[PDB]
Amino acid sequence: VGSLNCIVAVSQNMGIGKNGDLPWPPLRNEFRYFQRMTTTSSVEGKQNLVIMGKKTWFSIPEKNRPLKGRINLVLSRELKEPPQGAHFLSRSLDDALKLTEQPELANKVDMVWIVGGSSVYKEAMNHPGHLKLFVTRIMQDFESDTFFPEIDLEKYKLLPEYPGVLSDVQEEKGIKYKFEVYEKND
Ligand SMILES: NC(=O)c1ccc[n+]([C@@H]2O[C@H](COP(=O)([O-])OP(=O)(O)OC[C@H]3O[C@@H](n4cnc5c(N)ncnc54)[C@H](OP(=O)(O)O)[C@@H]3O)[C@@H](O)[C@H]2O)c1
Ligand SMILES: N[C@H]1N[C@@H](N)[C@@H]2C[C@@H](CN3CC[C@H]4CCCCC43)CC[C@@H]2N1
Repeated sequence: VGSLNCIVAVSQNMGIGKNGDLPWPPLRNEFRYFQRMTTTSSVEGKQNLVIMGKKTWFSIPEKNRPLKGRINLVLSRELKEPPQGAHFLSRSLDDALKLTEQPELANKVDMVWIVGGSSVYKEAMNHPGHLKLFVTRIMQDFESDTFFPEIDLEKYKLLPEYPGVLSDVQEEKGIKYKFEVYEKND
């Protein structure tokens, strides 16, 4: 498997969700970026793996599940099989990664993107080795009930730039946001 990456949209107050949905009104271009990042594979004939916790899967509108063109893995210690529309179920993040290594997912998957939620991020983030964080900074405060964990800037470096990622402040529905890329190697 290729690169291990995390992707998240965060408010100023570090919020990522409120009552099973996003704290802000839907930003279509933000969603378009998330689609593009997570779906594009750096290698022909391969596909990306999207790993998400159970609540994340159920918060995605049904019309949008499973995330098309990607292998959809749901994490849960309570499900007996993958939910309707999902491809794989794992009981922990290491089994999800161990499975990428089964000759089955082997060489079909180039990259694996953690798309949420809190617990999954927190864990990927402390995971050892090379990891990139694609962070959309939502430049305002939004009442949230779920939060993104602290980024340790002694380990994660903000990159000056990245191919395919706009460096300019974006604006939509009068909300300003910016895209950032962080990298770690420990
Ligand atoms: N703004 C954004 O970028 C963004 C990104 C994603 C989600 N969201 C929002 O954030 C919220 C969902 O967040 P969340 O943190 O509550 O949910 P989550 O992490 O998606 O779901 C937590 C459930 O997932 C399973 N799980 C999670 N981590 C696991 C692990 N390491 N091993 C095994 N199972 C694990 C457990 O399922 P069992 O209990 O079944 O064991 C746990 O109850 C929703 O509001 C969603 O709308 C926002
Ligand atoms: N940058 C970025 N990081 C992500 N991981 C994102 C997860 C996406 C998952 N979706 C699509 C529609 C959703 C409704 C409610 C909750 C979650 C939902 C939403 C946009 C994301 N953007």
